[PDB]
Parts: sequence; structure tokens; C-alpha cells
Amino acid sequence: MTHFSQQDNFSVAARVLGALFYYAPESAEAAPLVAVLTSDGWETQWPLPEASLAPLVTAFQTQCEETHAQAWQRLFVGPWALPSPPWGSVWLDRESVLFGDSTLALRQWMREKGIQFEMKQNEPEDHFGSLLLMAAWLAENGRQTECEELLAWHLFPWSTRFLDVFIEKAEHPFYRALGELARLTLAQWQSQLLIPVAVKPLFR
Repeated sequence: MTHFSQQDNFSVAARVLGALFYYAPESAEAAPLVAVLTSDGWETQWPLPEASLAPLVTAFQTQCEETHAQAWQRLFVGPWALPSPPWGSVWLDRESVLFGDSTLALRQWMREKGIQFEMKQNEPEDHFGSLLLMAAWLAENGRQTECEELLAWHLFPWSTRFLDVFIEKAEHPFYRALGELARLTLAQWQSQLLIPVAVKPLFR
């Protein structure tokens, strides 16, 4: 009876995932989250079965020669091409551009629903981490339907594909592990949906 966005740490889990995909690991936003996931205890509070997180607990604490910051820069910033670009219209748009037709559909939906959540200036709204942060934002605000529509229509149609390629191309134990946690967690959320995920063709 209680909506899944309002229980079992939905907003909490969506923020951790959202922040680690959007902010650099040394940042004020992400560093405390990096510390949490690289330490014992986080598995007890995360909304998945503890035994099924056990490999991730170990994975996150696997030591590596490449630093978290170097991995993050390589994967999310540049200067060279990103292995798995975290913007939705890269996956949903025929021409695979940023600020695509799917980005516009997201923008119009936000407008109609009077959602005042704004991204950084010059940034598209369809960043993977941004959308999770917005979803947590709506959940905190009790906006159940909007949270459900966000995920079903604007995130889940492309996020599984992005995560499949991202996990494959992470090449860093921490960020590979983050990808797998995101895939499991979002797949669990997808199964709790009361409206179906929008089926859209992928071009990447």
C-alpha cells in the first residue's frame, strides 16, 4: 500500500548512487560516500539482501594502482572520449547527440509537472546521476507518481544499457563495483514499478 519510493531507503540509495556518478570522488559531495562504501557496515542498511552484496563489500575494498580520481576523470570528464557516456540521449537518440530528442521529452515532462529541480548550467537534464538525484528529490517531497514516471519513462529505458557498457569499461574495482550495485539496485526498483518501463530503441 505504501509506495516503494517512500520506503526501504529508496531516497537514501538513489542519492548515494546519483552522487557517485555525478561528483568527483575527492569532492565534498562524494568523498564521504567513497569512505562509506570502502568500509564495513554499508551492506546492512542498503536495500538488497546482505549475502548478495557480500562480493561488492569485498570488491569496493579491493586496492588498485590507479586512484579513484584518475578513474573518475577517465570515465566521466575527459579530455578523451568517454567509454560509456552517462547522458541518456547518447543511447536513445538516432544521431546519439547530447541535448537530444529524449532530453527534450524529459525537459517538457519536468515543465508540465512543475518540477523545480535544476541541473548545473550548460549540462543536459538526462545525466544518469542527475536523474537519480532528482528521483530521490521527488521521493523526499512525497511525489510518488512523478518519481515513478521519471524512472519508467526517462531513466530505465536506457540505464540498463549504459550500466552494461559502463561495468564492462570501468576497469577500476571501485567503479566497476558501483556499476554492479547500480544495476542490481535499479533492477530491483524496476520490479516494484506499478507502471511499465517505456520500451525505446537503443542506438549505442
